[PDB]
Amino acid sequence: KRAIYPGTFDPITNGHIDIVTRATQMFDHVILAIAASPSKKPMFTLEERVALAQQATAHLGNVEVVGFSDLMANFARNQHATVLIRGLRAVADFEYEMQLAHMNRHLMPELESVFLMPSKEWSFISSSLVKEVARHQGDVTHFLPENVHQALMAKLA
Amino acid sequence: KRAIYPGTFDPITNGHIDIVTRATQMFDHVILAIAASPSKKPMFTLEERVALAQQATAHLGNVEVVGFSDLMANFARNQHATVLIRGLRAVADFEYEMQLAHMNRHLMPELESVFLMPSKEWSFISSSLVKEVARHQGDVTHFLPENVHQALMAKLA
Amino acid sequence: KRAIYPGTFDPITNGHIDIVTRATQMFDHVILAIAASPSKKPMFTLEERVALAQQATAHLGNVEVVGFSDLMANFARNQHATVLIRGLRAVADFEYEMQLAHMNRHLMPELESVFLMPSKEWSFISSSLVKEVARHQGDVTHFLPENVHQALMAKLA
Amino acid sequence: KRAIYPGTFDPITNGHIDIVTRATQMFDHVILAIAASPSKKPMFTLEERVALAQQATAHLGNVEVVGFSDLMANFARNQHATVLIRGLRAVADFEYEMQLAHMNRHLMPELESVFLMPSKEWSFISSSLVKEVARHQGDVTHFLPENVHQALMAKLA
Amino acid sequence: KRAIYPGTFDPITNGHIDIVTRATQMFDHVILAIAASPSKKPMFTLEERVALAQQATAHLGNVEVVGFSDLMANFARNQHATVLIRGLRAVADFEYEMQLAHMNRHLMPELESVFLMPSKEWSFISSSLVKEVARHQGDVTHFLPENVHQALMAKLA
Amino acid sequence: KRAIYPGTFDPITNGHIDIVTRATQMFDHVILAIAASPSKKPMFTLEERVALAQQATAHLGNVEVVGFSDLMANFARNQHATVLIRGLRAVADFEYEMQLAHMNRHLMPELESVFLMPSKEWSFISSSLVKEVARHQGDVTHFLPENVHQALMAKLA
Ligand SMILES: CC(C)(COP(=O)(O)OP(=O)(O)OC[C@H]1O[C@@H](n2cnc3c(N)ncnc32)[C@H](O)[C@@H]1O)[C@@H](O)C(=O)NCCC(=O)NCCS
Ligand SMILES: CC(C)(COP(=O)(O)OP(=O)(O)OC[C@H]1O[C@@H](n2cnc3c(N)ncnc32)[C@H](O)[C@@H]1O)[C@@H](O)C(=O)NCCC(=O)NCCS
Ligand SMILES: CC(C)(COP(=O)(O)OP(=O)(O)OC[C@H]1O[C@@H](n2cnc3c(N)ncnc32)[C@H](O)[C@@H]1O)[C@@H](O)C(=O)NCCC(=O)NCCS
Repeated sequence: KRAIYPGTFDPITNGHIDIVTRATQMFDHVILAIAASPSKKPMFTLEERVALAQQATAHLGNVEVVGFSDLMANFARNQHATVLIRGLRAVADFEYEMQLAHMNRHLMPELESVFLMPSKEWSFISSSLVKEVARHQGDVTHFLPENVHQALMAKLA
Repeated sequence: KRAIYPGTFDPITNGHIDIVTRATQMFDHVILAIAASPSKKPMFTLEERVALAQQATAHLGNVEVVGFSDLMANFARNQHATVLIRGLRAVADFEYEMQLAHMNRHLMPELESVFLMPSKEWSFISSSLVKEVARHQGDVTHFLPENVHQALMAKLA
Repeated sequence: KRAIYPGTFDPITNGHIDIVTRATQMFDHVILAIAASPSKKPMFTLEERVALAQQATAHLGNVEVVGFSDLMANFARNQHATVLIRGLRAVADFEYEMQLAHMNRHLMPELESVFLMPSKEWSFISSSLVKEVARHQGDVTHFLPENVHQALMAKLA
Repeated sequence: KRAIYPGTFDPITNGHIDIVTRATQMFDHVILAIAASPSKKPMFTLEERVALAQQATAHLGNVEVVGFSDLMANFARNQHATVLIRGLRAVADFEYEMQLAHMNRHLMPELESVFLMPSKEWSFISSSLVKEVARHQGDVTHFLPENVHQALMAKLA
Repeated sequence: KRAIYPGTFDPITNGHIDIVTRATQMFDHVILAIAASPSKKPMFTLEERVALAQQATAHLGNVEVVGFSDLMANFARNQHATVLIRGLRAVADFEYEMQLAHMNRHLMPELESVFLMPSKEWSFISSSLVKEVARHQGDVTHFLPENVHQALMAKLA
Repeated sequence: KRAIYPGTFDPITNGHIDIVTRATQMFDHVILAIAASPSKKPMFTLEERVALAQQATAHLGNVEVVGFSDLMANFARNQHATVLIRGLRAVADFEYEMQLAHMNRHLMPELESVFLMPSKEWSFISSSLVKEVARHQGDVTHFLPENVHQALMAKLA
């Protein structure tokens, strides 16, 4: 049973770690797939994002961090994933998640979307807000693995 | 890997069948658990709902239909389940499912909630709607397993 | 071109009047159809609701008030309607109206659902809210047709 | 500056306590007003709910617990309140609270509605959910004031 | 009775065809109005979009495809439209639709917003997602008229 | 009791005036804080926005208009504000408001988010839409203080 948990992870947060951890507890192998080139210039480069994610999940044995540049469904297919992990925060745009899951189902029906729920602690935080706050002199240490926190300070310095 | 898919299933619909089927694709064993739910004054007795669900899922070897009047979390623990399946049709489902999921996580943290999305075909039906239509002799054959439609026909005048 | 605007109208409010009025602007004939709705244990009997609606819409020559206990879709077909009018106040309405609209489309595909939006003035009222306020002697004259307010006054102590 | 925080509080929960506490931080006096709400067939009598709320808020010197069967707007005016406190957990709350707030503004324009947000810890609980869990002997000690949990234990078998 | 169904239609999809078809069944004349210059550079030029839309609706007699560059309300007014067609997918941002309808009502009250619902098949697809997927090597043939599919391949080649 | 009502106010609208007016009625001092440099180039400059806002609130004695460039929470802290005013329109993105309030609570817990509701008249209008319409030859006089209307015409001329 191979699951894929895709995203930009720019950068990976405690919320993402929460979700991938839950995924590793119900599925044999989990591929944390990092989108290479997003429509908008990411704060960290793919190599940086992969390194940070690898370090943050080093303790999770059945987790494999990989980068990809094609349509997520095309990558999932070549990787033989049959489960698609989506994290649903309390502040998630549910309508958008439905659009996405149905489009992904159209593209690869053999890939089943599965939604996991983070702990209440990370249920109201989005990576976008974390970055905006950090870029504007706010403390976001609480939302990030220590390794990511250190990399973020260097990036904004 | 044992998953539990609880609900009132009054009566079980093609939407429920869609969800439990997707559940069997990713988990070894799935327990379709029917709660007595006296507070909801169900149209069918627990025994009737269990019988209906059993016949509607007889073709699914990985599914086990059972009824329960206990706290769902205790029943799940006692059934050795570690995955809690829920279906999401839209926003309403999502909000209510989050409250329920967080309460269950508080009661049994090792029971991980997982939300699945039905096909577009069943994204707008519910037991309540089917019953209302049936109370007015409307044709609901399209939304229910053969045995369930028959039972509903009989149940009403 | 005959349209049907079904509901429980228990009792009819200025919000309902707003919607039916907009309906008459674009369709030749509009049937305001009041469902018996015993499952909702209406405050007013069907006969009372029809009488109230008739007087509240007497000034609208293109409106015809009628009561029905049949499946709404069959009543619409039997009334030769091809347009199904619904009012949308907000999200909640939208989600529920989609389930209802798709069920009706399954029952009668040639009955096309159309959603209209009320004025800002009536975007937050409902029969339920008006009744709750009235049960406590609150002034609801502003939200109801004169004849309806009188009837509500009488109905309560 | 007197604020009123009305509700059915059947029974009062840590979520309610969170909101009323935040209310006391910005307003001089806060009246926790418990409505009889017979239409909701409360589990506890008004007298029981008031007693429970009184003990659960005894440590809050700025809070005054009272019961009422009048129109909330008239009670607020008669209590000399000019601020109406409401708690928002999510979307559902927001939509319903807007209808209620606009009706109250129509009944008493000088009573200004104010919405507060609970901690993440209590963002997913409700009296209804706690009662359902308790009806099945589930552990709800974490979500209720000590005195309330005891009373709930007793109330049920 | 003249209705206007405005949008960017970049490019026109099966969902748009679904909606305009329903509009032609309840209104005498329907103007499929294509916005000339959108805030963001569209994939197809206005001439291309008009040609594609014309071909896709060639079978609908009471449909007129026209381009416009001014505020939609200004164009609707000069065109003497009294009905404004809006398609409401299950994944629509309802709040935004309300903002839009009320702004359009402020600008031209004689233009009544009417919301139609697409079939379940096209209820979860947005043009934006269709384009993104196509641009990223995904199959979107299913969502587009054959003429649009062919034009899209040439555009991305 | 010092409250802060932050935003871009580009430009200040009748809706903003509605909210700040309500805030001045329940709090001793209200700081209308105008964000200096927004992620996107604003229509009016900070000086212009401050001047317009000052003129529009000149009649409100306990209102102080000030500009700020740092993270809102950092400014609120240095200004010793303990109340954060947020206006909640009927078309507000509630999920986003929850994200924001929780992030602001993380950054400065001593600052309590308080949500106020505008009148029905301004409940469906966003500054973004007002600007878009104005820039595209639509009449938005109704939504703006006369001083802002005059400044807007000059800006677009
Ligand atoms: C009975 C329970 C599970 C609530 O059940 P519910 O009413 O949601 O069951 P229902 O038959 O309506 O639905 C079951 C599931 O199928 C989903 N579903 C229904 N129709 C569809 C459809 N057409 N497509 C996809 N999913 C669907 C629902 O969203 C839900 O996730 C709950 O009250 C419970 O756990 N009761 C036992 C007592 C207890 O322990 N209570 C405390 C719980 S915290
Ligand atoms: C009675 C029906 C139509 C449900 O009615 P409903 O409770 O929504 O009626 P109600 O009076 O509350 O509202 C009627 C319409 O007016 C709208 N409305 C109410 N207030 C407002 C307002 N203030 N502004 C705008 N619209 C409003 C509602 O959203 C609805 O669209 C439905 O149950 C039905 O069709 N019953 C007959 C049996 C049947 O065939 N059932 C199966 C249906 S699939
Ligand atoms: C009783 C009233 C206030 C409705 O009360 P309600 O059921 O919402 O009370 P309830 O105890 O459920 O909640 C009270 C408040 O606390 C909030 N709340 C509940 N749990 C939480 C939580 N965990 N976190 C944050 N807020 C919460 C609610 O959203 C609400 O704002 C209303 O019906 C009323 O005013 N009744 C009197 C008669 C009247 O005048 N009616 C007309 C009113 S317009």
